[PDB]
Amino acid sequence: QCTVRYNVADCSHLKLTHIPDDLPSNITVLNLTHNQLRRLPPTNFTRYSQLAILDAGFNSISKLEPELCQILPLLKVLNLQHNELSQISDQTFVFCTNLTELDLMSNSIHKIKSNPFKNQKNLIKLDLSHNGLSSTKLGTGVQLENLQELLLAKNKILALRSEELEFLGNSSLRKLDLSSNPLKEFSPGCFQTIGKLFALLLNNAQLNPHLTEKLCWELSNTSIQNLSLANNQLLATSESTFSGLKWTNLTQLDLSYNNLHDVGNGSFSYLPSLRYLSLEYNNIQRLSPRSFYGLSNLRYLSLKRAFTKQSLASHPNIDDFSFQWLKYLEYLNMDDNNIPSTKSNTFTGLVSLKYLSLSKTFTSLQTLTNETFVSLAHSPLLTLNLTKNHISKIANGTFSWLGQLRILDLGLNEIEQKLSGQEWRGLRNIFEIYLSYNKYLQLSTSSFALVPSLQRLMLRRVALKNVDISPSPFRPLRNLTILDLSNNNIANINEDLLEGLENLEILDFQHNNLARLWKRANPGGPVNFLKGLSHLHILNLESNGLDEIPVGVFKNLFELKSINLGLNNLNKLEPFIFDDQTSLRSLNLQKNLITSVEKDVFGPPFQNLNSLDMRFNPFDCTCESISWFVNWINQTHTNISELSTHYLCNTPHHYYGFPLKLFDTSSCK
Amino acid sequence: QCTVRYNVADCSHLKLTHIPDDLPSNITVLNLTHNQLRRLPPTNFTRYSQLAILDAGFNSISKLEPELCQILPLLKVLNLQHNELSQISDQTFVFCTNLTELDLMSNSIHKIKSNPFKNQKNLIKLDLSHNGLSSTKLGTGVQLENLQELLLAKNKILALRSEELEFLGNSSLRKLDLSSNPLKEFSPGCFQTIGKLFALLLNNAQLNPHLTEKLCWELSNTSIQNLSLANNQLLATSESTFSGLKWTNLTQLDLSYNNLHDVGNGSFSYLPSLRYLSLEYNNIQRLSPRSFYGLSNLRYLSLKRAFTKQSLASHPNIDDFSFQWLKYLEYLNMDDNNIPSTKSNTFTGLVSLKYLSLSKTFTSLQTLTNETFVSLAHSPLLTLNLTKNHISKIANGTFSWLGQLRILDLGLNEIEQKLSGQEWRGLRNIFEIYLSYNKYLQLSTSSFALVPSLQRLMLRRVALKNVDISPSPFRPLRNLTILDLSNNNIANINEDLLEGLENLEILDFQHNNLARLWKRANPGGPVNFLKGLSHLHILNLESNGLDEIPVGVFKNLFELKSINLGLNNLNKLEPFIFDDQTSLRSLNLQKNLITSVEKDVFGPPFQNLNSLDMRFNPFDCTCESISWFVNWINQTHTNISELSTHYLCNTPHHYYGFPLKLFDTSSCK
RNA sequence: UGAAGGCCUGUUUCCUAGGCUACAUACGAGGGACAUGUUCCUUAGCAGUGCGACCUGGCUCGCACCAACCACACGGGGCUCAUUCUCAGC
Repeated sequence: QCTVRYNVADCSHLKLTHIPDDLPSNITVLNLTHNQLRRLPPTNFTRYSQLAILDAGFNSISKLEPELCQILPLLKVLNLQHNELSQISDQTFVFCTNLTELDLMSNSIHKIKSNPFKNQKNLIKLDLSHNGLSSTKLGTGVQLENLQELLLAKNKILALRSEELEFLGNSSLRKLDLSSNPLKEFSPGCFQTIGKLFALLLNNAQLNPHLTEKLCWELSNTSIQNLSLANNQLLATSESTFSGLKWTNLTQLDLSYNNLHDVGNGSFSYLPSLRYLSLEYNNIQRLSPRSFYGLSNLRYLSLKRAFTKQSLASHPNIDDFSFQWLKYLEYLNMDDNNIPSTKSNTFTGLVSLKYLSLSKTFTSLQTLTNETFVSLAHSPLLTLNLTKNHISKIANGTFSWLGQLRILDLGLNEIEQKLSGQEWRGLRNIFEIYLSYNKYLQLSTSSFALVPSLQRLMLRRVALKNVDISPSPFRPLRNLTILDLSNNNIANINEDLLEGLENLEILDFQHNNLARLWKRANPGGPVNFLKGLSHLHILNLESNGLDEIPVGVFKNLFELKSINLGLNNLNKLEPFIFDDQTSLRSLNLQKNLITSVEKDVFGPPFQNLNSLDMRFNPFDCTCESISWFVNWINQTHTNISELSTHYLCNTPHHYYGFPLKLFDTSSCK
Repeated sequence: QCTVRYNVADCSHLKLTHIPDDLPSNITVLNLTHNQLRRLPPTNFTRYSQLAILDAGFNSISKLEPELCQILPLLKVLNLQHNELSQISDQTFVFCTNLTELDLMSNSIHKIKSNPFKNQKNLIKLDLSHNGLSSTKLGTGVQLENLQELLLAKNKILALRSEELEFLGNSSLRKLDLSSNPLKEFSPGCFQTIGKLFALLLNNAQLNPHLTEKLCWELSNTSIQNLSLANNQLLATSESTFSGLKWTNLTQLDLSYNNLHDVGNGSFSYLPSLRYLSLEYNNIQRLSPRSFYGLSNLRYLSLKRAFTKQSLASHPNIDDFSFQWLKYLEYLNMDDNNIPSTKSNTFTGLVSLKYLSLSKTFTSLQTLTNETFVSLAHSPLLTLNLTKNHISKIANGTFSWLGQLRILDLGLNEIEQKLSGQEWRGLRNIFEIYLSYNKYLQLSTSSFALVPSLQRLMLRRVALKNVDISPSPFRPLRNLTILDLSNNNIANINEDLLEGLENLEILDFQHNNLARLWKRANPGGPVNFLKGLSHLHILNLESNGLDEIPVGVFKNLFELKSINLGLNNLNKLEPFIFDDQTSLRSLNLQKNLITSVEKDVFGPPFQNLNSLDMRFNPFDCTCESISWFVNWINQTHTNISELSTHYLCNTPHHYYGFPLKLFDTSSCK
């Protein structure tokens, strides 16, 4: 049966052979996609006279009658995607006068000859793609007043002349796609005849660096602002290539996937207003300083995988002062490249750059010296992503130049050293230091003395050592909020740790073998860890070997919202272990060994809990153990996932596997 | 209090100040070792007149009265070790006439001047060591008729002359130790004056390539049979060194720890009757063929660590035909050496050898070719130990020469290959192949086709792969009894495996992740492993991930004696799982998750059990689960280790951590 | 006096055989989101597209198991010092 919902009956994957006419008569939307339909009888739309749009696609619909839309004058969107409409006639639409969006995706309409769209005056979107068209002309008169998207994708247009374009005289083509159409020639004036042409999409149209030169002149004196040229054969460019754009104001230009091998001297000198430029996925050999000459307004450059693979000692290389022209650049991306290493004047000139990414860019950057980032002295950087570079060591003061740096990322590297606090010399105001997934990070007493402004500090899977030294290396980080120490196998710690971080909110301790610290039989008592940092919200102690939470290591943590103590080994919980957690919102105690869940322990937190999770525990179906629990279950509104399936008793001998919430407690208490 | 036992009152570590005289008067032995005693009052031994021997050592005993032994005429062994008897006089023993063993180990009896031993006529053992003696003479008359062990260890004898020896004229000295005594000269006739001198022990006496040549002549025409020269400075030997032994019948000669650097040509040419020779712990450079010339009767040679460490390209080396003279040798040991590898004619000549060891002997033996053991063609080998040689691959037919080989050992190696059955070509009648602790052993269908005579086959920790192929690679091993497959992480196996091994007795499967095979929810049912091989005695399935033993995978195994299912995850046991185990003798189910031990399951095996072990399980202290168990406990004679401590409960909420045995089942059943 | 010893008492060192711990890593199963290579299945008897699906893969990513890994806590086996209780020879 179809899913009737608030006047939008969506009938998807219903195998409907013929259009059903069911109850709802106020429906405004109807989905027919993914159904085998012969065709649409124009008369079954009398019980359905209110539909504003109808999604009728992915059905083998032979043909269409003008009745369907003219018996339904209130029509806005008619989706007719992938249906088989081999031919079309103006009659079909002579009545249709309210539609604004006409979708035709795969219909074998190959040839049209009529003036079918003299009636659509409100038609904005007009998708005519993959239909085997051999010419673009769709009429003889000046029609389609307000048409803002004209797609012609994967058709067989071979050329563009002003004769097959004239029917758009006063329209404003906000997006004219022509992707994958094997164009070979653009008749002069085949673009001057469109009213207002903003965008363009020549993807996959197999262009040559010569055709381009011509197309440019045919785009001159036009109002084009976006222009894409992805998936072409622009093996190289010269100053004469884009010469035709000089009379234009081109905002964004894309050149990804062109196997572009050479970027001639002064090839961009004629785009003094370009504000975005994507060079992704090209095999660029090198960049002379005069390469980018002209782009005095560029604001976003992407070089992701834009350089040839490393050869043969023919690795790609950029020369000094190569960016001295982009005095306005503010986002430079250079991922996935093989550039050897940085030079003293590589980034010289960028006096406005603020987001720089170099993830997986260098190959010989094993060691970061104090002279690597000298180029970025005058650049107000606010971000530096250095993931996946095989960095193996950071020399002293290497970041002294990045004064205003805020978000720094050195994760997924091979750093194996002993932090001595000097590595951060100069990071006046640093926000967060994502430093996870490294080889070895021996800590010292002053490792973080120089950066007292940290907010987030990730140390996931860095094989930490020397974390019990006193005082805590985290002592000077007073503004710290988010701290992560998972997957480190932290043998032991002193309670001195975390002293004074009154702002710590999120704390992670997954996989850290913290068993002994909380056992009652310690050298000198269980570690009253988590002391007086009231502001903690989310606490994580998953899979920590934990065996016993000693009474009152959760004191004064009133604002704590989410405890996650699952995957440990907990059987006996001493009363009042949770007493200040009166605002707890989500508890997780799965895969533990908890046999009994009494009221003196979980009472206070279960009060206003929101989502509990204690699946897979060996629950004990007796009345002096789970009675109160089963009752709470019956009378709660706390989302408890898989209550019927994964909650089950494993004792008594004759209750092994019995549904937890079925144990009748009505005969006790 | 002293431990009185069957007339042997042993008072060890009792802090006894003065000799107590308690009830037992039939005691024949009395231990006094490790007690601080001033001395032994000869009059407190009137209540104790029956002792035959008294172990009175490790006590600071000033002196001894002749009364103690003469009031006890029936005395056989008087041990007086480590006591402080600065002086002694004949009077002490003029009465003593029944003692047979007198022990004096560390007493500062530096000088003696008397005939103190004219009375001991039955004294066999006479230990006089570490006593600061400056001469060996212990009397002037021909005494000590039957004396068969005269120790003088760690004293300060400087020479041996026939004057200080004459008091043994007609005695037969079966062992004359002179260890650690810094001897400098052996006056002529210092050995011809003893009646029958068989053994000798000159350990640690700091000899030289000189002194030896002379001592030999002083030992000539004597009846010596054993001779030790360990811990000396024989830096090299020549044919003239042992020349003095030619007139003797020398059975065993030891030369260990002599830093022996060169063994000159014909150094042993004068010992045509030596039958044991230990060259252990020496720095021998090389062995010419003429090295062992003469030893035509040797029957046991030891070269354990007898070759210099590997240099500097100056590694030790053995030449061809170096053993051509030892045509009677029958046990050659060559452990802990650095010889590069075997040559075509290394072992040529040994036509009687039957035990050969080469553990940790070679350095460049990564690959064993079919021409390595060509030397052993005519040697009836019955053992070949090759552990710890870093062997990495076995070529085809490498053992074709060792026809009569029975016990072969290739363990603790780096073998990483795929057995194709050819590696055993020629092992007509092989007994066992210890092949554990290797890198990788891919198995094939014919791996053991050529050796159908195996008895024991160890494959411990070899990371086996391809063990589920059909037919079983163990199919032709019909006489197989002991099979080991532990620590291999065997993912899965087909039931075809072990088909026809009706003689298999011991089977090991520790640590092999065999969980799913026995689960009821298999592709086509649980694998009826261990099918119809009734003769299995000891079955081991420890730590195997096991989760459920399906009913009747233990059918017809009547003679199975010991099941070991510890370190698994077993909670429910379906009735009748053990039914044919009516002769089971020892069960092991520790560290499981067994909550209930009922009667229908463990009944039949618990009948005649001998030793049970089910510690660390989460037992359920309720009456419909453990009642019968607690009862059985009260009414059994089955050795149950740690019954009081490691058999506790986990349910109900009370009775938690409660000792099992103290659970009163008198109010139910 | 010094020197020498049994005797204990504690330490420390060092190993070896443990159990227990957690971590990375790996071999497996069984999962959920794919676009695929073909298989059905109908649509314009065929070709082309367009109701879902199955089999095979390249998997990403959570899960249970087991193995070896190294880390952590604690026993357990040798040795080497302590300062006492008592000798003699002087």
